[PDB]
Amino acid sequence: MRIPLVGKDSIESKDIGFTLIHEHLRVFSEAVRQQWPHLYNEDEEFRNAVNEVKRAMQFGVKTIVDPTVMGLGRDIRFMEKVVKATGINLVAGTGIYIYIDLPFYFLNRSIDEIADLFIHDIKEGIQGTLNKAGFVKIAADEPGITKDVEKVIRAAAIANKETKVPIITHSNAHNNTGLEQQRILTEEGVDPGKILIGHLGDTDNIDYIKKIADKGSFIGLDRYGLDLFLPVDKRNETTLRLIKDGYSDKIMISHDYCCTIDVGTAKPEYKPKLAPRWSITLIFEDTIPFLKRNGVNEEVIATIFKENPKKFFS
Amino acid sequence: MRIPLVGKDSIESKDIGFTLIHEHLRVFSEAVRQQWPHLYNEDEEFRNAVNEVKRAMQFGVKTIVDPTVMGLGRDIRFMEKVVKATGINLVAGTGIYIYIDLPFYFLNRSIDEIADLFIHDIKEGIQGTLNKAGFVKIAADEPGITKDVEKVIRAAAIANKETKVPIITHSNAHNNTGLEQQRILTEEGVDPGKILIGHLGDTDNIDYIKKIADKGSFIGLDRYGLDLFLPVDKRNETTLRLIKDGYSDKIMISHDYCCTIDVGTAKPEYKPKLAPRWSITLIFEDTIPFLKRNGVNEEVIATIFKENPKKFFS
Ligand SMILES: [Co+2]
Ligand SMILES: [Co+2]
Ligand SMILES: [Fe+2]
Ligand SMILES: [Fe+2]
Repeated sequence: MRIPLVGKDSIESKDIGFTLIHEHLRVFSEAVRQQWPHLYNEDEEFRNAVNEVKRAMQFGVKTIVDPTVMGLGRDIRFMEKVVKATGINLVAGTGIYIYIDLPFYFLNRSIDEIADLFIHDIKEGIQGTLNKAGFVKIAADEPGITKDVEKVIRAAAIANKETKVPIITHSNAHNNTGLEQQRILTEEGVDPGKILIGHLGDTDNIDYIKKIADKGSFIGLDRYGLDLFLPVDKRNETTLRLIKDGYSDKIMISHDYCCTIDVGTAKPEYKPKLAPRWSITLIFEDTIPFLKRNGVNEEVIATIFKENPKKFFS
Repeated sequence: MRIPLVGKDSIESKDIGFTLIHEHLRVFSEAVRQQWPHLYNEDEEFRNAVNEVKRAMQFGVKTIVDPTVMGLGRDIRFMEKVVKATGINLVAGTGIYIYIDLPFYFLNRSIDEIADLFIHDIKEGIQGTLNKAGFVKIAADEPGITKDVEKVIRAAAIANKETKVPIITHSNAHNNTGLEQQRILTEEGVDPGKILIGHLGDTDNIDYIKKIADKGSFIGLDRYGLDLFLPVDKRNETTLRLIKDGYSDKIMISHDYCCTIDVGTAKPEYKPKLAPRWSITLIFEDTIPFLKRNGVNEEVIATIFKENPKKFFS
């Protein structure tokens, strides 16, 4: 009816339920896996993804939004297996994930051409399947808004205006990229309430986070567990403050957890260093209980994990 | 017994025959093709490659060296089908093709880890097959010698010293990257005579070219047909001058032709002006006939397309 699901019939937003807005079933570099497949283990990746999703469902997680796209190794078929194995509601997306330049393929390609790719995934289907994308993902990091990163941003705007699917972003909390993303998108006619500025939970700077929420976009406190960016307790302080300041209407919380990720930084011997208890359920284990014993009632929790996702997708 | 061939028993370097040292059966962005396969057509690509290679064999070509690696869309299985259909001697390689940064996978990974990937393709095989790489390909362009670009160059060095295979590079003829690639490789202990500094035919600055050759490396006048880099006539004038000054034993000539390329710059609309008569048989139609009628004997032609490739793979 509204929100497309992987390996399932579309559902109305009122059916989305308790959602984790930013989680990855699996992440890898398309090029390396294609060129050195001996580096990967399809079987193990599947076990880890199925196990995480099951544990999350045991906590009452009803729907999981996965922002894995070009550049992160999106694969609907793999996502489709995980769905059959768990019965989870999985929202797949489209888009391009880059930090500096686009693949050489886009050399001399218009912004419209890029947009046509997103729209294709949205209206036609993903990677040859009839599984449709329910949102579009774009990114920017340390390098800032480069010429190509902007191409992609604009392309997203075009897709959104044509399909009305929301936009989720990856940004660097310390260099105003998120703010710039929101600025460019809203200028292109994109409803701020259809944007989720991501990874804002990576900083203490409350003024900056409110600045973006005030503009009318959702704020992503979406890396709980990734201590290397910001410890759990400090994220909790921030999240609590935002809540006490009445910003639940714009808050979205998730882990950005990678059930499997090929990045050299995700090596086991580093897990303890700056990502000890990083998982897809840390939120039920630590964050929510912390907020509850700190005044935050159940209705605020529902707003964040149910209402917000619902508005975002309607 | 010396040079590995795709879908064939390795051959002595002495049996290499007339060789095109730099041609591409197919080129594409892994990430793009993987996320939007609807943009590509197997059949077309296969026919184009088969047709080109056949015409090339009708002109006396025995061996084609295809430097399509990671980033360029390497695919030995596609390469095998072509060999089975043409019977051509095809040399596949390993390496990485970047201008700026490495895929995220390499974040926090040593140069040694990268080298192990090349050594894997050379010793073990490519993409789960027993076809082995005969060389390593590296690149550098406008951005110059970035940190990740340099990490690849040093990785290639390690591979060479371990496996003995030669190194083909891609460079920018105007930014000095070619000479940089040479300095680093030699400093790492790589034999200059086992390096091919490519795309030097894009410039008519003979001084810079002679310098690279004086330092013992092969010079690649390998883009005949690509007028957008440098018209055929100016390339021919350079080639001829170099030969007159006695650089035949360092000169290697090719088209760098892509039987099919996904890049928007290679659109059939921009072909009449960026590369009018650009194919894998252009040198037989223009370059070679030009050199001959200009005082270049069969001996020198044989040195460039037969002796130099032989030496390079020894
Ligand atoms: Co992100
Ligand atoms: Co090249
Ligand atoms: Fe993410
Ligand atoms: Fe090339």
